[PDB]
Amino acid sequence: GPAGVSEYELPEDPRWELPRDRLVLGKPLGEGCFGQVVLAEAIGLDKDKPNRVTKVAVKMLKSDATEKDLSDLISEMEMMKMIGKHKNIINLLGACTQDGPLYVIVEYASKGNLREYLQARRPPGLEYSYNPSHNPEEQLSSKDLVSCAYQVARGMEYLASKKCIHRDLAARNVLVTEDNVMKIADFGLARDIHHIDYYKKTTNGRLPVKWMAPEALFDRIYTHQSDVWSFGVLLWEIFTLGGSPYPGVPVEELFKLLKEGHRMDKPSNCTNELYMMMRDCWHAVPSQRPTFKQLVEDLDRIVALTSNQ
Ligand SMILES: *CCC(=O)Nc1ccc2c(-c3cccc4ncc(-c5cnn(CCN6CCOCC6)c5)nc34)cn(C)c2c1
Repeated sequence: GPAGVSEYELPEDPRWELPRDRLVLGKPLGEGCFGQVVLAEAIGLDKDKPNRVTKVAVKMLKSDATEKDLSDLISEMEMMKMIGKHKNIINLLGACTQDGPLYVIVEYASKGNLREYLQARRPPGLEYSYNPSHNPEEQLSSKDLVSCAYQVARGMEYLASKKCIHRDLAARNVLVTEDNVMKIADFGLARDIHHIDYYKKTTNGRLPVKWMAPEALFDRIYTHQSDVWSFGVLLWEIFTLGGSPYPGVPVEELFKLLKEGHRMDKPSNCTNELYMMMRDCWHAVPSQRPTFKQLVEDLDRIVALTSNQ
């Protein structure tokens, strides 16, 4: 019977389609752009091991979704296919387009987003703000922190090689897996064709204008060079263990300040070398910023020289 049949033509790709009875839905992972994200166990996700279970994240479409929401979730999924797999991005694993509501299945990152992961690992004392976690975890070593940055840079280098511009690279858009692998999220989202509201917070209270390069702020120009600017902000987030950028600065003053040369001060626990890397990412002139290729090479060297003691 036609009950529950989509009015739309959802694209069935036999390489990726999973019968939804292979998903055992589990705990909520929060509200995404298009609907709930839910942890699930997938049976037989790898057709070579039909009797094994893999934990996955299931992106669903909310019941009151618009046609644009549906189109946007399909577009993200097809973009992930074209971009292909990398260790440091959230990868596509499958989809359910038949016999029920649309699900897009991606890799599960059990430790959640990087900002709250780092906040929960703040040690006491003078160099960081307080630890807000009631389940605090062991502090990371200096090498772990640089390694976090290296992994994100490696993921962005891959995405840039595939001509993918992220446009909102921030610690809240990096997720951390059970094995502490950093994975960039939301890289496949299509760009809004409408102008954005600079003063509208995200559902988690963030103001994305604080990650925008000046040419994105002023003229809405987004390039790989503006993603490098954002990476500089993400570096500052890492070495403040989840800090909020531009403390005390009202957002409507930000472009004026950046234009006059204002940049964030160095975090208390941050080498001169990594601060110089942040500042280079924040070159006013887009052509003068490093590339992700260069950032990867430099972070590789710095990781190797940085103590894990
Ligand atoms: C429109 C913008 C938007 O909503 N983006 C968005 C992107 C990704 C999202 C996830 C998500 C996706 C893929 C994998 C994944 N794995 C895990 C989690 C996750 C969420 N919360 N946790 C638990 C974190 N705690 C931390 C403390 O200790 C216990 C674990 C894991 N999320 C994803 C989910 N949402 C809502 C996304 C939105």
